[PDB]
This record gives sequence, C-alpha cells and structure tokens, in this order.
Amino acid sequence: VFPSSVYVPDEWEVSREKITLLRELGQGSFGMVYEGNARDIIKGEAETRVAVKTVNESASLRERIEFLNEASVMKGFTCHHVVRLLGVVSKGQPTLVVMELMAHGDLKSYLRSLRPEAENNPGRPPPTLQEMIQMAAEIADGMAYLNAKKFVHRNLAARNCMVAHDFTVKIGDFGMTRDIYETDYYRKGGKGLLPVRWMAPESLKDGVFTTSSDMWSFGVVLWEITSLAEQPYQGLSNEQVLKFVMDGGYLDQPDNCPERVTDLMRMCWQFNPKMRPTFLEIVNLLKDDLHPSFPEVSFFHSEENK
Ligand SMILES: Nc1ncnc2c1c(-c1cccc(OC[C@H]3CCCCO3)c1)cn2[C@H]1C[C@@H](CN2CCC2)C1
Repeated sequence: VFPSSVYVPDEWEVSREKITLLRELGQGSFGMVYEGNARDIIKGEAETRVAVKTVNESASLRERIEFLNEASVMKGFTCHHVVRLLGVVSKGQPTLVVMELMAHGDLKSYLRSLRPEAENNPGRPPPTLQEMIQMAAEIADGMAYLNAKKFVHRNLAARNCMVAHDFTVKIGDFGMTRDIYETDYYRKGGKGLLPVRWMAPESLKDGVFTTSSDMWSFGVVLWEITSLAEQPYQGLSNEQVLKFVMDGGYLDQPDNCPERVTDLMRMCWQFNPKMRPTFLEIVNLLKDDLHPSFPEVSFFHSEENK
C-alpha cells in the first residue's frame, strides 16, 4: 500500500513568489498553518489575505503525497460555508496549500475570547440569540453541502469550525489526521484517537460514522456555542463519557440557554440515529430568521440543492 499522487498542476497551481508569510496561526494536520498574503490569485483583487499550510520536515513521502491529495479533493468544493482552497504550490519543497483566511480563527478559541473574564476579550458582548441561530444555520449549510458530496465529517467540533473576518462560520478541517497533543481526543487501545465527547452512542459502540452521527456532533457544537466552549461532560473522564453516552446520557443544558437552541440540541441527541434531523432540515427550520445575504450564498438556496 502506497498512495498515487492525484494532484494535477493545473489552473490551481500558484507561483511560490506570489505568496508572502506573515505569522504562525498554529499546527494543523500535516504542518504549520500561517497567515499570509497572495498576489493576483483572485480576479479583481491585487492582494488577497490567505491561510497557508506547509508540510512539516518530519513527514514521510507518503504523508507529503496525502497532503496534496487532500488539496486536490478540495478543488471540487465551492460552498460559502466550507473553508475553500485558493491555490497550490507543488513545485519544489516545501509544498504549500493556500486557503481562504478565517481571520477570527477557530470557533472554540473565538467563543472562549467572548467570556466576561477572558484576558483577550475584544470588548463585544457574547453571541446573541440571532448570532447563535446564524452560526447554527451556517455550520448546518456547510455540513449539508459535505453530505451532498458524500463526505462524512466524523470530527465535527467548535475546534475545527472557523470564523471569518465578517463572523461567518464555516466548516474547517474534516480530514482523518488526529493531533496527539489535542486533549479533545481519547486514545482508545486498538482504535486510535477518538473525539469521544462529540461522538454518537452508535459510533462509540460499533465504530460506525454517518451523517446522523455528524448531527449528534453538531448538537455538541451548539452546546459549545451556548456554553462559550466549556469542555463537554466536565468532571467526567473519557471512559466515564463513553459509558454515559452509550447508556443514553446526554449533556445538561448550559446555564440560561435559549429555548430554541435547547430544542435543536435535544433533536440532535435522539438515541435512534433515524430520529435525528438532517442538516438540510436544520437549515429549513432556521431559514426565516437569518441575515438577508444567506439565500444569495447558501448551498440550501442554490441550484445545486437537489
Ligand atoms: N483557513 C484557515 N484560516 C485561518 N486559520 C486556520 C485556517 C485553517 C484550515 C482551514 C480549513 C482547512 C485546513 O486544512 C485542512 C487540509 C486542507 C488541504 C491540505 C491538508 O489540510 C486548515 C487552520 N487554521 C488554524 C490552524 C489552527 C489550529 N488550531 C488547533 C485548534 C485550532 C487554526
């Protein structure tokens, strides 16, 4: 077993000299993610703010090929609520994957910054009911798009939902790579790293992942939004969580949680996966209470939603 390189240097290939790196944004799958700038990569923009991923020096040849294969798959996505590919630098080392910049970073750190006693609070109130419903619809729209494309996320969490400059939330990294230093994972002997606190009971039991188990995870992201990204099942160990959820347990509603969001979570956490809503059903439920631009950009209102 060894992967074939599927990446074709085509219209997505960007000259290395067009990319300038500004600062580190943090380790992602394969390597470091940087904030940068890209010259003449989008028609009508002389310079575009970008996120740039490099592949680490410690990576095997197989990992370097897999990195580019992941970028090649992204060429097929055009959803406003999924972080997009902008270009690839495959000529020489280090290989670079250029993506749209999500200027407010991951949803987990963004939510934690809005806590009243947070040292990095930006002087704005925590999410309003309207803002939380908007986030829910955006995440659900991106997930509905991925489902239509036959992708099961398997790792949906606030840590990998991303926030743009205008506060739009989008689906970030849905790859299979699991960071060994991420406490959101549990090392299960002979099962690898598992995001147990975000997993559906059937996934914990049988190892099955479907769009219905992604809906369970979506309910947990709603819980992170309404708790300002508290750790789910705080006080319970990974083993205690596995038993609790498999037995039919689910998260307590955070203090003074809005009723509409509590209702959404409860739907996501039905024990029978067939009773959970679909991501298209989530967007349909929330569509009348969204920003006026939503139908112009959503997968839900697009001609592709068939
Ligand atoms: N766009 C971005 N803007 C601004 N900051 C971004 C991003 C991304 C990003 C977004 C989508 C896909 C993607 O890569 C997946 C595939 C893409 C194809 C090649 C192989 O990796 C990376 C990550 N970060 C930073 C790194 C930091 C990590 N901490 C740990 C918890 C949060 C968040």
